[PDB]
Amino acid sequence: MATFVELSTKAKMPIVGLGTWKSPLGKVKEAVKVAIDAGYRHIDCAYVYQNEHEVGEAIQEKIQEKAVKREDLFIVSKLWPTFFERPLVRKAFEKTLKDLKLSYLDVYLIHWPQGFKSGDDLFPRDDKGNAIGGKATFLDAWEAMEELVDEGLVKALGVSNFSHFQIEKLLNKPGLKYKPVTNQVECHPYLTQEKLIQYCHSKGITVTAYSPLGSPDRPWAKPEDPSLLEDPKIKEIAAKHKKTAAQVLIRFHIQRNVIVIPKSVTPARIVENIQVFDFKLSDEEMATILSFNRNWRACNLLQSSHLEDYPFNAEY
Ligand SMILES: NC(=O)c1ccc[n+]([C@@H]2O[C@H](COP(=O)([O-])OP(=O)(O)OC[C@H]3O[C@@H](n4cnc5c(N)ncnc54)[C@H](OP(=O)(O)O)[C@@H]3O)[C@@H](O)[C@H]2O)c1
Ligand SMILES: O=C(O)COc1cc(Cl)ccc1C(=O)NCc1ccc(Br)cc1F
Repeated sequence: MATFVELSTKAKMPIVGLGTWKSPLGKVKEAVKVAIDAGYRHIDCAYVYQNEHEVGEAIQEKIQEKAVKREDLFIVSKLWPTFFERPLVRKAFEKTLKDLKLSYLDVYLIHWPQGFKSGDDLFPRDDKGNAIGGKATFLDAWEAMEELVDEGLVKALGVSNFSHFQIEKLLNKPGLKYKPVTNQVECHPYLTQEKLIQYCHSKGITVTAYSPLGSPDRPWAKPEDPSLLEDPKIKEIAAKHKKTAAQVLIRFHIQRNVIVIPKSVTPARIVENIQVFDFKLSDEEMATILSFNRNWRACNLLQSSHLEDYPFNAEY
């Protein structure tokens, strides 16, 4: 059972959540059930993962079996950037909500700040694989999502993969109704996001750390990529506490008051990943881990660098 980070809406976001990207059908259902049994209440989902219907089945089971109540679950999903045009925001959301079998979402995120060609081709690309842009912007999408909050279909809005420039663009938009409660970004010891975390916290925006384990299974992974789990310096700190490298990697975020969403479909690892509240990384250990910062992204999305609101060009 996790502690919480309080949002600006006063809602309580569990500090450890279950990731579901690449969780296969036929395993994600059992994964969600095992997580809930283990005390997970926060589940991180997305339209683009195309598995929300099976996550929904699992949540529903556990609710109808009285394992958990809905008010105690914290469900997050994301709007894919082929759906920034106003009517499409609603249709995509309704599909997400229907798949999850829920009456509301706790948080709804803009998945990426750059708009892609609108429609149900989720990855419009040219011959060379480069993303094809759409003219609708994240501010267009935001306007549409604010309706969902008005209607109570979504308790809070948030963003993902935003730089501080794009968050400023959002916060400084004349006539804003709702503020983002979180910015979900890649974060781990090779990409410590010190500047972006400092910025977000100063604006009352929490940070959710994705790929906390280095996303070691990701398709675009080349052999020369750094491995956090196998990192001797990470393993050293784990050994000190008789814990795993993964437990250290997760606890690292908890101690910066950053929400973290490790993905697994393996019951043993699902349980392991939330056994992070019976030990404490020392100030020196935290300092050591921070020093590992390489500004290395596992998720670069370079195929879209040519579009307007590419977030990773800026320093933070
Ligand atoms: N907003 C975005 O753009 C975005 C981008 C990426 C991810 N996310 C979210 O963040 C979540 C986490 O990121 P991620 O899935 O990219 O990678 P991650 O959580 O860093 O790593 C997941 C991988 O690590 C393995 N693993 C899990 N626990 C382990 C443990 N204790 N020991 C060893 N290996 C372990 C998993 O294997 P098994 O699953 O086979 O156990 C899986 O292959 C995603 O599922 C998704 O919900 C969001
Ligand atoms: O958000 C995540 O969890 C990781 O991101 C993805 C997830 C899924 Cl299920 C699928 C794809 C991505 C993902 O980010 N894929 C890379 C990619 C390639 C081409 C184009 Br036009 C866009 C694009 F984002």
